[PDB]
Amino acid sequence: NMSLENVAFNVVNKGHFDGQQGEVPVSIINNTVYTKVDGVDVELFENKTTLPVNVAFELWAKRNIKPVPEVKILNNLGVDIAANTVIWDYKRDAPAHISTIGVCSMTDIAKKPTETICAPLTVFFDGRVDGQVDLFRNARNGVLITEGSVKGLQPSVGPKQASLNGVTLIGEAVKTQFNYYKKVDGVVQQLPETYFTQSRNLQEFKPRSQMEIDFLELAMDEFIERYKLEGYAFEHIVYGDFSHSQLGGLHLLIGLAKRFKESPFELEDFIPMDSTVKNYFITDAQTGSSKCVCSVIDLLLDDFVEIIKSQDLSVVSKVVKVTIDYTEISFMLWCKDGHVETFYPKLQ
Amino acid sequence: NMSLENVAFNVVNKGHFDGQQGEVPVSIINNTVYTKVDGVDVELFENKTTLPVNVAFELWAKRNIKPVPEVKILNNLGVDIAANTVIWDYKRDAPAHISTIGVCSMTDIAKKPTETICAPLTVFFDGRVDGQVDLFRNARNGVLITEGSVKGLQPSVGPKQASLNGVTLIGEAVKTQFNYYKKVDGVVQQLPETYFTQSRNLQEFKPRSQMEIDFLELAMDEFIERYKLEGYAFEHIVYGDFSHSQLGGLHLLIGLAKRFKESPFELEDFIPMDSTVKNYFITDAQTGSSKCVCSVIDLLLDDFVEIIKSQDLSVVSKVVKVTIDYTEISFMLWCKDGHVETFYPKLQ
Amino acid sequence: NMSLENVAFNVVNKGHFDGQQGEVPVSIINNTVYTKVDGVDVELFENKTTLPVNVAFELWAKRNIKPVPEVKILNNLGVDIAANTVIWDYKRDAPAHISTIGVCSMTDIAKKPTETICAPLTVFFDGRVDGQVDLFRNARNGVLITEGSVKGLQPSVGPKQASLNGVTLIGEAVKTQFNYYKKVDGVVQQLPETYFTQSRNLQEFKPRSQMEIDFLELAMDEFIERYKLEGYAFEHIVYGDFSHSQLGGLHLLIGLAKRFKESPFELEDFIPMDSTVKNYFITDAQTGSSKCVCSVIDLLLDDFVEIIKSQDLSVVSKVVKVTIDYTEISFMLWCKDGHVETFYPKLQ
Amino acid sequence: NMSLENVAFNVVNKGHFDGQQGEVPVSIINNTVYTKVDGVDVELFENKTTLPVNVAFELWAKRNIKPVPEVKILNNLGVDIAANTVIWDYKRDAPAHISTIGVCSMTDIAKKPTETICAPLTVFFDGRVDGQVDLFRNARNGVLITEGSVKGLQPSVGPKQASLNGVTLIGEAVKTQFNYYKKVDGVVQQLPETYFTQSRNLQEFKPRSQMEIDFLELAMDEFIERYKLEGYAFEHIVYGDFSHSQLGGLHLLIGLAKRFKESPFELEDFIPMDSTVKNYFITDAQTGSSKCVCSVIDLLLDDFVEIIKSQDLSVVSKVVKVTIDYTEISFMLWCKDGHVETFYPKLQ
Amino acid sequence: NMSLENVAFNVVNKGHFDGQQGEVPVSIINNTVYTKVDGVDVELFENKTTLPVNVAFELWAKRNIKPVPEVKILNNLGVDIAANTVIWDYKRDAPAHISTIGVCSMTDIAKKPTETICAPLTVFFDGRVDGQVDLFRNARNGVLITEGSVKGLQPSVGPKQASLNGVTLIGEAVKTQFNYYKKVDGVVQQLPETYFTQSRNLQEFKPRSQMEIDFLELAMDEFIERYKLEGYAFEHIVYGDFSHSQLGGLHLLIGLAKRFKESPFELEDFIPMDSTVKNYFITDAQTGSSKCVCSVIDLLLDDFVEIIKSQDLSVVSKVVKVTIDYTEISFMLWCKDGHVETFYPKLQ
Ligand SMILES: O=c1ccn([C@@H]2O[C@H](COP(=O)(O)O)[C@@H](O)[C@H]2O)c(=O)[nH]1
Ligand SMILES: O=c1ccn([C@@H]2O[C@H](COP(=O)(O)O)[C@@H](O)[C@H]2O)c(=O)[nH]1
Ligand SMILES: O=c1ccn([C@@H]2O[C@H](COP(=O)(O)O)[C@@H](O)[C@H]2O)c(=O)[nH]1
Ligand SMILES: O=c1ccn([C@@H]2O[C@H](COP(=O)(O)O)[C@@H](O)[C@H]2O)c(=O)[nH]1
Ligand SMILES: O=c1ccn([C@@H]2O[C@H](COP(=O)(O)O)[C@@H](O)[C@H]2O)c(=O)[nH]1
Repeated sequence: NMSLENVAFNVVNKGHFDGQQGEVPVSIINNTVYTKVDGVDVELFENKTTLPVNVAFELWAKRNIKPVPEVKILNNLGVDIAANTVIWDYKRDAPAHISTIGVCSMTDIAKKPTETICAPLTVFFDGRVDGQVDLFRNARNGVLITEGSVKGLQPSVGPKQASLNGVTLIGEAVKTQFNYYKKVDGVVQQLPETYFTQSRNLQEFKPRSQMEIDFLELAMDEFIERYKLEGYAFEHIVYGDFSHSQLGGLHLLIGLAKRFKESPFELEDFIPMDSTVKNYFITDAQTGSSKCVCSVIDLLLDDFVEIIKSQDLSVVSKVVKVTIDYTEISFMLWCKDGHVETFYPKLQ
Repeated sequence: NMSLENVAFNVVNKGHFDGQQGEVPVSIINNTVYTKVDGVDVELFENKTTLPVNVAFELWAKRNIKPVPEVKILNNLGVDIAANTVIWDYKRDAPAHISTIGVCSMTDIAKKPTETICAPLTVFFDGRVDGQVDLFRNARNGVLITEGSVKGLQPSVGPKQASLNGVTLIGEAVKTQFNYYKKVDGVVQQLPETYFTQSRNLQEFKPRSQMEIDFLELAMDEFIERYKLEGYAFEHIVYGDFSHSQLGGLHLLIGLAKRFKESPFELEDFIPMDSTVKNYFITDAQTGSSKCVCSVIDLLLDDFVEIIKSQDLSVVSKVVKVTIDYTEISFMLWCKDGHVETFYPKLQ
Repeated sequence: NMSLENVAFNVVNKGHFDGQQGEVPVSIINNTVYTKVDGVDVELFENKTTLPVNVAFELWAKRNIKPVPEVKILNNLGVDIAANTVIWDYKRDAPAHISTIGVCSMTDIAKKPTETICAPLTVFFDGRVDGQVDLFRNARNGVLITEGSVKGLQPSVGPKQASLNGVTLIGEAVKTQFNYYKKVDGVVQQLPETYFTQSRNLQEFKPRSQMEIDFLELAMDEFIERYKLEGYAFEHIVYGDFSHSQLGGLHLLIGLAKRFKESPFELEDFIPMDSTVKNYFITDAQTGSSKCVCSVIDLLLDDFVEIIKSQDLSVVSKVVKVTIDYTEISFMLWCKDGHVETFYPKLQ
Repeated sequence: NMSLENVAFNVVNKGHFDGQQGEVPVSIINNTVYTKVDGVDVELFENKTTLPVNVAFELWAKRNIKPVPEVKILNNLGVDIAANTVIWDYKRDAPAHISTIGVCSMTDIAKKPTETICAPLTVFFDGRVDGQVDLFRNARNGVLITEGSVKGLQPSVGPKQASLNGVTLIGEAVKTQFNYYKKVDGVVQQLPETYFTQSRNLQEFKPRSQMEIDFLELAMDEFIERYKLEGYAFEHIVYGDFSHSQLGGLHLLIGLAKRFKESPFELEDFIPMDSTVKNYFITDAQTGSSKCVCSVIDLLLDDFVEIIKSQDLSVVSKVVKVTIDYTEISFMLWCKDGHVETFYPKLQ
Repeated sequence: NMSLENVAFNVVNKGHFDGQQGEVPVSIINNTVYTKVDGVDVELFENKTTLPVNVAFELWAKRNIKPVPEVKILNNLGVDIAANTVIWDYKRDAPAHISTIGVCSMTDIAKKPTETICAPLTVFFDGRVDGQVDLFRNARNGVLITEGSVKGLQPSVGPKQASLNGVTLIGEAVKTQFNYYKKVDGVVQQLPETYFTQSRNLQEFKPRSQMEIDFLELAMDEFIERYKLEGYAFEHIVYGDFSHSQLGGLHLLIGLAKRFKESPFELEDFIPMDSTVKNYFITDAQTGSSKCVCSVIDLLLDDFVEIIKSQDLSVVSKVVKVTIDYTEISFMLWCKDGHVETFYPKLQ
């Protein structure tokens, strides 16, 4: 007895779809789902997706409510579709994937990932669910996460954090650290050695190393002195330069965090999705310095220092590829006379 | 178990709601309901009501598919709601009544007409359905139709025609002639003597008496002579006067029918609902004669002749009351020197 | 360079997309596309699909404007997608296929049908377009039409009619008769022997054999006598029985055509798509006889006579399979004492 | 001269409907009302209700702007409709009641509450308005609030707080403490002895007793020691248990307030309306502990202590009914060996 | 190659329209623009204007991204339209002006401001753009801003602050202080001597003089003593009176700022646009004091003191006109016995 009214019954009574029997009366108006409570309509769901309102509602109700990989990781690994779950993209307020497998009769392309239609697609498999490791072994294309070893398969250790109901966190009551595995055209594929972004935000930014603690606490000249960063242009890249009409540098989230605590600024997120590199149209409220495309990455400051200090500074300009969140991020490196002028990640 | 997808299943497989088990995939977009058939969306219902699309869809699917009284009759008798059915108003493409009894969870005010909330409402009961005659005997306010006698109740003979799936017809394979009964505050009413409108349309107008055959076949002066109608202004009232910029008369549907077969004209139906008197903004294509409010009634011509020949003609102008379709219709009667000048029904 | 404004320019100047350079100003509102002509907005396209309005507009403008197979034929042959064209489904006012190849950036899954993603799909190829016969020879799954012989392939002769801009016709100035070929998993199929429906309509029904001329001209008993059809229940199946509240029979379009020219009736097309068998909720205006699901097929009368005269009549009821428009249509055959009682196609 | 343009004139000039004469030009687009100011459109109202945009606008403009009972109190007392005012529900951004009396021609069921249609409805009456106490005495069903005694009527003292323009507050410049009276089927009905919720929110939470001050200030073990709460499971019920994947307890708002000041968490309000018990899908950001249905009530901590300490702890599990905000709230009581395991309110 | 897809390419790649070549696929659904990124739709723009979605998107993408005059200044100077730019109104989330010149083919009334259609309109010209000073000299009606002197033209020094991407700021890395010039019917027009509002907001309010520092820091009686404000009713006008049900005074933003830091309140901005005087429906959360129309102006406190101390206090009531932001603001002045009772700006 699968139906719109049953999905709404579960939302009202269990907070999400829980397979319980029951029905409530529902009204659909434009892109919103309502239910009647004691004679009046109460909004249950406002559709912000490009799917029909009643379909989006069901996929949202059926969203995965355990820690799952952040969407940027799944995108970077080429995931097209999930096996028997919905990965909800809270940055876009929409399903991470257009089609489903065994979830919803309007969006399903199959009931099980073993069906031939799924073979060309990179299917996401969750080893925490019974049977899905074995489905991955039979799939032609897929990405698998597990909490432990899988016999014979060589793992890649994933990021420490995961997404739980749209909250990115490092789990203490739950496990958010997964092993990752990937298959392409029937062959298990070695995942590259990689850095991971830290998935923090401006307001609640917390340092995760003594170097980041020092960066937030010390003055610019003292931090650069203590960590021996002369000639690496941190004044520009990390602290940002607000003296000209065009804003200089400011490409590390921690540097935005330091500035924000002292002086507010505006960030227009003109491509609002989850991605390893984020691009903002930034306007500094105190000075009027601004920049249309300011690429910002949230690396651990120790990792960025490691990355920049390993570069050859003898070329005027080159593109440097660094593996981050399993993808190749291009950095622009500008040097003059053996010193860095700038070093910044580019719009993906 | 009631459900949007089950309603759609019945529409696709049975043509309407038939209580069958099953489900089909449904999409709701732009006030329209779609179902997926072999990978593509097929429109099942476009909402033209002021109700939510999924609610209107369910009421439409649950519409009564037997011959039922035309909505104008039910309105004239003061019907507020129907017992355990939906009277679909095909002139408005919407339910004839705002609420339901035992039909739909979003619109129901009760499951049975015996509930207290129904006592003050005038409930429509259908004697063809088992138990409904006795429900009428117990109800405080109600209208009852039957096909035959009811013990201890005097009937009022209704019109010959009824509505079947939006087609108004005099039934030959099905009975469309009902007895009518009405109760107000527990008291059986004596319904008034009444004429009935004939519910015909322009393009397929069919005469229903020898006088109407003669009207369509004969020239104007031949007809007026044969039925001795000199001095009743039929030339104006029934045939129409297209000689001046304002169109004179033309208040009987048969007169429009006669003109239409020879010469086309435009009728703007600016209040599009079912009613005993209809008002049109008429523009005559041949002459350019037009009129903003032309009230038009489809009485059998013999009945209209009886009415106008039964009036006193000694006063310049007065209001004449005629019970038609059980309601009192006001006509304006204008006379000069003992003859009719015009006689027309008024917008109710 | 593809563009909304360039699509509109072609529609305004060429009647459809013709690859011409230019732009016009465009407004998008209420699922409708407008263009500005001398200071006022003129509607160019109203979206009736479940796609975004600007995407539906582009696919409509790029529709195939040569004679093409009717959508029911393509559906019956399992076609999923078209090579480098859009088959517009005029019954649904929408694209016949969800995805495209080399047509439109929002809906394309590939630029050429040789890409790997197309291998499992049944691709429609048009031998009138240069190169497409050879694309079919290399494709894994496909349907091919041609106007003449293809070296080394046995053809299946298709119907006489095809669809040109939504008009189904037997071409006189253009060829509408195609050879058909089909491949499944790289293997050329032998297409089955099949009847074809005639794709006619009620108001303009034209007989296509002497038997059909006789059916329309002669009275019922004269016709049944002349073609010796006693005992095949044509009175019920083809002519229809309007004597009871439920309408009996009336399963052949020619029988509806004959009734319609004498007496009007209403057909509610409750699944409005192109299909070999059509299902209507029918209400006869003269009698009030009606039926919720009346399955109707337009076979040449001679073909229907051959089919029913080729059945064993010794069992009360059974399912009869008839290949029509390349698909297996199930008919219900009911018999009594060695004669037909009824014989009707089922909702597919 | 009541009209859309006059309602907008009052909104623009007086901040709400004030019965002033005048008109401004208005544009309606989708669900939004605009007015022209110096050549450009300015948004006056965005419709979030299920009513037509222009109707919702008028009811909003006509909202009651004096302190009124919170909607949860009116709901708990069975109020269906208000006499000659609109109680705006700021939690739902919509009218608290679907119909009106003497407010708006699209929603009125009557002009005065004495009309027979209002007799079955529980009408809300405001003794601050001239004549409404006497209307309550004549009403068959109703709820009355006053600021002082009504002769012969036995009062119930209401909550200290009321809602003023969506701000819940205990009035100092205005009176927010009302006497309550209720009638059912013509008979005055004794309102039950009741606790009241405190209607506070997480961010601005202020303690209202020394015990609440101590709870916010002291550590868990010290507070439980000082107020002798051993064996009543406050560690679970009030402080919450974040050590397992499922979040334990956390059912009092003050406990959420204490946690929030130290560590943020996410509350999905999946039924967003005013109610005595609120239910949240909660995710703790620090630990990853979460729970789909966490029922939360804002009682004065002294009241909850009084409630739980009066319970019999000798049964493994029972349902305990407590009157709160005039309604029966069900609590689940789990005990083991004479101590509380948990005690929590259930989803209404 | 100007098109919807090209506008979207620029937004995605450059943060705004930058005249770059390229295209991305775009979906329009209701009032929102999406683009496809790696198989899924990402929202680029939600239309809150009364223009068609695709037009509003292009004007937004083409918005001026240098410091520009606040919209209230342009409105006060009678500006109808801008020369070859779009002034985006971030308070209304819409273009400041309905038509354009050389921006967008759907909204342009001309390509250049020299065209005859522009002569009756007050065109905004930006002396920072090559050629626009000379266009102003040739225009019949216009407003010009420059950073420096224009030969022979007598300047008006504008406000210190300007709007950069919706951020109002006094520029340090950029110039926000302009000279202003205006022409009416071909004649340069002397701009009046004027005060300027300070364009601050409640949360981030920063004092801009020692008097404002003292007002925020000192107690009411001490501030009034130090600055000799006895008899000017500052207790009412600036500090506000919260003792009665109607809120008294509170007409200077700095006084709202002082109250807000101590006790929160609600401001309903019922005409949400940029204007020299703002009007709020205010509800004080601590007391319940409220007022439907509370007019609030953000003058430097020193300027307001200068204004009020120059008034003649010998009349019971008069209207006082003060030039502010180049417009005449009407103040109500009430006096009794040579002292101010109140002095407040009126709804523009
Ligand atoms: O993808 C990009 C392109 C540019 N920039 C910023 O914009 C500046 C100027 O870019 P360009 O004009 O040299 O391309 C760069 O130095 C850098 O700060 C980014 O952050 N990301
Ligand atoms: O309800 C109305 C009012 C007017 N008329 C037509 O309009 C003419 C002029 O009406 P009046 O302008 O004299 O009211 C009438 O003679 C009659 O033909 C109607 O048909 N119905
Ligand atoms: O798919 C169907 C089912 C039924 N019928 C019509 O409805 C009658 C009654 O069907 P049933 O109620 O016996 O299934 C049949 O004899 C036939 O005329 C159809 O045309 N198509
Ligand atoms: O209406 C409900 C149901 C459950 N719970 C919480 O969920 C836990 C587990 O519920 P159940 O799985 O025992 O029903 C309860 O102990 C309680 O913390 C609520 O807060 N409210
Ligand atoms: O445009 C207006 C009108 C009134 N008021 C406030 O409302 C009070 C009462 O206004 P009235 O009822 O005297 O018009 C005024 O003293 C003033 O505080 C304003 O702020 N702005």
